[PDB]
Amino acid sequence: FDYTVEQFADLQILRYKVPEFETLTLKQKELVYYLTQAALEGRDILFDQNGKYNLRIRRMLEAVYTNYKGDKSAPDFKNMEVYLKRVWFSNGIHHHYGMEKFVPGFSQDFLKQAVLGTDAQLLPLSEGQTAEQLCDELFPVMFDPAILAKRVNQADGEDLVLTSACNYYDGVTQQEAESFYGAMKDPKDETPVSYGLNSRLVKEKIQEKVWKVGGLYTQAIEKIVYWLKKAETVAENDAQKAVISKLIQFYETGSLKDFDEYAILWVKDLDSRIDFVNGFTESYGDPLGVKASWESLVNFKDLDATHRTEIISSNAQWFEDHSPVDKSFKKEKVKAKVITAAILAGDLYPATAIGINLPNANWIRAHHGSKSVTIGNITDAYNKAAHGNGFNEEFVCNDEERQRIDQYGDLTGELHTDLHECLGHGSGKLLPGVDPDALKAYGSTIEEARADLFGLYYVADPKLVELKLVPDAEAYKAEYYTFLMNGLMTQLVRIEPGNNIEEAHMRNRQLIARWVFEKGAPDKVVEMVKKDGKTYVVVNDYEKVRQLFGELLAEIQRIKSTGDFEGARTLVENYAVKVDPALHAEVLARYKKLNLAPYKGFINPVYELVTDKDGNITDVTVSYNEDYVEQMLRYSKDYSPLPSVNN
Ligand SMILES: [Cl-]
Ligand SMILES: [Cl-]
Ligand SMILES: [Cl-]
Ligand SMILES: [Zn+2]
Repeated sequence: FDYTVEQFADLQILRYKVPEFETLTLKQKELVYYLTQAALEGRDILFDQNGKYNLRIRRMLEAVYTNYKGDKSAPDFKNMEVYLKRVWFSNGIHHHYGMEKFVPGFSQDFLKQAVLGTDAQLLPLSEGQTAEQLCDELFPVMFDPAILAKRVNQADGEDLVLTSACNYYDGVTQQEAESFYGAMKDPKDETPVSYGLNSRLVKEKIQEKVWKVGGLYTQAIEKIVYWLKKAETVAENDAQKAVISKLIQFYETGSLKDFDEYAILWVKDLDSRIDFVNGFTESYGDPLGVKASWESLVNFKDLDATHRTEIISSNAQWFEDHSPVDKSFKKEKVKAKVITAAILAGDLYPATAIGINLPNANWIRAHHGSKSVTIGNITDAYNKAAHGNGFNEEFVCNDEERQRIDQYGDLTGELHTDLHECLGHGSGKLLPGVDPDALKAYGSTIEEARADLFGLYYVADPKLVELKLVPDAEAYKAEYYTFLMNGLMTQLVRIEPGNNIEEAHMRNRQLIARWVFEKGAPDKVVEMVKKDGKTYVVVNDYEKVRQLFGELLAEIQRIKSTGDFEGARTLVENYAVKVDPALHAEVLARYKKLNLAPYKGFINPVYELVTDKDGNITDVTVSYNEDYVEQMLRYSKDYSPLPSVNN
């Protein structure tokens, strides 16, 4: 199985497996199938939300790309192909992370000739429009760097609504937009709807054009609703069926009270094996933070992985009791499901998340609860795709370590994460009267260090062999080596030339690693050595490293529990911030030679329904033999119901 698909620009395309899909019942597979169809119909929605020209530009390049009869080896065509592939990755003409608009690496004359040589019937022309007019429309949008430069703008002294190419507002200023929603809000509403979540705000009166059946985007929403109605007929139980039924109504009415009702039912549906997301969910695509991008995920519970986190959870008190922290900081009584993604769509595709924490409505989270999950097969795909990429070959000090990391690194890294997330933050307590914010700007860095150290100290414990979480007592050394190598050295690849460590998690890792390095130095517990001008991290006593991790854990627990700001500051400023310029440049030059793309995204598997003569389903199969170009072209042909212009 090949986890890697292709690489272009600053992007690498991967694939993921859907483990245990074949173990589901046939009816369960049917429900997954329908939900995945409901997911795939939404792709055009996100494109349009990210820019009113995106569907035209996508469809123009797509018509050129698939019918081109010219020299496909020529640089103009190759750069146009890269551009289109970036548009597919980013669901628009702007960088999926940076928001800046892509720079075409091909000439306008080339595109003009390519467009004119395409059957005009195949171009996304409006009625009565010519190919020349479509180019006059789109070429400034594509080629002029000053036009629609950012998909989301965060700058001051600018009208962020007009300065942002996203398509949630049309002909409305930022002050008009914020005022509309500032006025609509009711402070006294204890169960407030998510004002403005599902509409374009336009001036036509400032009014809302709601995304719903019979409204804006109805061509795609109608298809989503069709497949959801199919899914409704094969629900696993009545709770999940009610979720599906309410979600259909929300799409049919556009009512935001239906959305809250749906979200309440969704949080109550905690038992079902299969779950999904399908809606306008997160609001980061909007510079005002009001409108939500469309996304979808279909999934089923990863039983084995969830069981492992439940083993960790149910032993919370054992880890607390045996902790190396001072007894006065220990909780006397102290008390994370994993899901398998079946398909990704909308703002989860192809660039996706490793965890989902929903719903967003605070009053629903407070009174009814929430679902917070991690996506095990996406995390695993990340890990598997990295094997053999050249990184450990370049930076690991010797072949024994490389062999131990290849064998155990993935397992013990994820286990360390599980310890950090399931127990590390929950462990320990403040002393009476101590302000939780006593560490001020250092609080986040110290708190993440504390949880990481809890995980590091315990990933090495023999208890974990007994508990059947690690297969033998040496496995932890893989995680120990990579944590110290990343903390002292290889995370510098994320720092720009001439800068220091800024982000809290990067700081907490350098903090831990540099402290252990300093404290172990008289016994050469950890060394940094050069061969042929390259630096390597050398670990000489793994047992002493565990003891040092424990000593720093105790010290950091004391800092937090007593509110020791000066202690926090001392640790952060002395260990966590300063970058050695020579090491930084050395690591970057070694890293850039590996040609590793900084961003990843995933293609989906392909599901097929098998029916009999009458059409009764007899099986549902999953396949992985589709690449990036194939899947994008197939989605644009078969899962692309929106008009090119949505006005
Ligand atoms: Cl415009
Ligand atoms: Cl939700
Ligand atoms: Cl490697
Ligand atoms: Zn954390």
